[PDB]
Amino acid sequence: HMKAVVLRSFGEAGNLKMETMPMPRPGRGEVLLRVHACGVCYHDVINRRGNEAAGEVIEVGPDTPGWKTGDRAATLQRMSCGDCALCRSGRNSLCKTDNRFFGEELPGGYAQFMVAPVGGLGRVPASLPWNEAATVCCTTGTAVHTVRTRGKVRAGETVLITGASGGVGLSSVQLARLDGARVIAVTSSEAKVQALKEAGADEVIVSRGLDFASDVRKRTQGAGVDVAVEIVGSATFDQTLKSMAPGGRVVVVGNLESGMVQLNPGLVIVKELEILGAYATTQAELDEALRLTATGGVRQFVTDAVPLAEAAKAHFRLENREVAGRLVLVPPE
Amino acid sequence: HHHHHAENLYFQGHMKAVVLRSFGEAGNLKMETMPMPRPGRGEVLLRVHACGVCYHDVINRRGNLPRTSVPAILGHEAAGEVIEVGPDTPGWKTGDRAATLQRMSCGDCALCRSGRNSLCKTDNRFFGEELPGGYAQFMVAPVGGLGRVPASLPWNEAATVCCTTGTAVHTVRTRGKVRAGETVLITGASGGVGLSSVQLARLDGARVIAVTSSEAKVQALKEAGADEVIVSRGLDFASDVRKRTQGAGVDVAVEIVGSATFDQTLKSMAPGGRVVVVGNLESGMVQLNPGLVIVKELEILGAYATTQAELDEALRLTATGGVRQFVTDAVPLAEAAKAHFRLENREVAGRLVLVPPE
Ligand SMILES: [Zn+2]
Ligand SMILES: [Zn+2]
Ligand SMILES: [Zn+2]
Ligand SMILES: [Zn+2]
Repeated sequence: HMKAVVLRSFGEAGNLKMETMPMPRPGRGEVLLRVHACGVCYHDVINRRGNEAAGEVIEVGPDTPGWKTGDRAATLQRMSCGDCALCRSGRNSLCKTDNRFFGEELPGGYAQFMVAPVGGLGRVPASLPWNEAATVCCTTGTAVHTVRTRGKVRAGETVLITGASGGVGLSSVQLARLDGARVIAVTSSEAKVQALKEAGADEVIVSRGLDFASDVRKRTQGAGVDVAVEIVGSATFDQTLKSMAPGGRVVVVGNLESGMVQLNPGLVIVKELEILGAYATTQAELDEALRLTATGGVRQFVTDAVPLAEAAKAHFRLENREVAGRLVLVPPE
Repeated sequence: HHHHHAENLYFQGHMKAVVLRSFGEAGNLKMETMPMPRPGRGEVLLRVHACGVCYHDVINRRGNLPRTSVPAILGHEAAGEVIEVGPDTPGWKTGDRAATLQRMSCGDCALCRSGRNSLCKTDNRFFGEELPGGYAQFMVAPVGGLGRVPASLPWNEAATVCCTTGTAVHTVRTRGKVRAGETVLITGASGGVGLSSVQLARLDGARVIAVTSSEAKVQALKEAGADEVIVSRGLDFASDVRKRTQGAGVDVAVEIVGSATFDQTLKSMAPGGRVVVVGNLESGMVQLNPGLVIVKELEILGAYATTQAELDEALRLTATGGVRQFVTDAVPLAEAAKAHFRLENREVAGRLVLVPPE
């Protein structure tokens, strides 16, 4: 047997039912994990309507060479098949052969136990506390795919980050600076200014999302930034494109839920801007994200740890924007 | 000082040229007798045999280009003959065949050194705006803004290459990087840029799917190298492409129309596809949906202007036949007003050319 939180009917935050469930058994090329912590990012609130954890390896399944008992591991969000045309090409976030996503087709991490294939796990260094390790893939893990893999930030470039207050934002500020770039952060609240500074931001602009283009210009000596991390949800797109320098790059990341944004094709044309989608974290990207966390080059900002039984209270605090940071669910022993 | 006996330089005096002395209606264009320009250091004097009429010229004529100033000689799509060179013109001699770009480029800033001449800010002078255009028998041109016309290419066809096949090279190759085997979606394929893009894509070993508004514009696009053609105003072709592509989508899309077809273009893209945006005919804004760009990791690339190398290549493609030129009517220079009227009222399908008198 095994204790877990289950959702059988979409709707309200209180529908997350603590059902006693059976323990899963790993198949060929799979492993059983004892969940020590599991983060709640707003994508789960989206899944709570109709539209990220870490633990110890206790039982290894057949055809699992690299892994043993007691090994530390953290899970991605999207499973990725091995050898397709896009995987061998490095475009693992677009594979359709194995589109399995944790918390959906594969049992989520709201359980004391869970199984995961080999390719969907990243080794967690021994230095990492479990709470912080469970919030890496959807913060720093997304930062690696956005800042490095897709955006390809280079030392000597200036990066704009809209909606910089958040899991992906604060990790993108750190990583972009760690790779030798200057960081201009845009936030909506004065309170989030000091955090962005402590995270390494060279400039922090407080804007509702319709007036910062000029300030980003004055701060770049009229040149404009080379890269933009567009974290949708703040109504900032028009000002972002105007903040770009000629040939600048805009890497779009965020949730599907946010409405359509204001696009002026003229700006893209005459400035030859590159708007790039950035989606899923790769196993290699997660391994790097976990290292950068152990290293100290990219921190985590855990607001509070919550018992797994209180999963309904977690989604409520996250639904009403009554939290600043990333909450974690700890299953009982 | 500097006395000479050259009869040809002495004859170089006055010239015929369409002059615009007040921005406004097409009728403000009037042939006049102007003094010939003199080429200076790094410049070249051209004997214009033809100048393409680009709708850009219409906007310019109305005063909607801020840096243009009356009196003005319009036109940026000129093809002519080098009759005189100034000092520091090592690659250019009298008798050479040249065609002007749209705008200049300094060649020294980081952007220029990177091949991004379209984005140069230090020298953004346009032909027919800050410096005189091709609506005339002669014009001066910095060597940096000239492309070479093969001897096998007539003037009329050459005077319409920059703003069609020239743009196609920049869009399809330099920016789009279309590779043989990919499926290419082209909107507004029936236009000047579209027709050149269709040919250039089919020439690069790619399957071309054209989307035209005209119902009976298919016989040309098909003959132009298009494997598939779709008739649509721009709101219902997305599903038709997914049907003609076995539900896979397209690898790259050449968005010439812009806002009118953009939302459907995106939905028509395969995972990891890239949209190369070059035009926005209706000047309308777009409601971009982030989810489709993210989940599929799509790329939206802008393409602007043409470089000296791209025009040399575009001109070469027309002389060889890889990308034909569809010149409707050749019009005397003195009838520039009539040309704009035709172009404004959409009463023409193809490219118009102004031929200066001898
Ligand atoms: Zn997550
Ligand atoms: Zn795959
Ligand atoms: Zn330059
Ligand atoms: Zn033009």
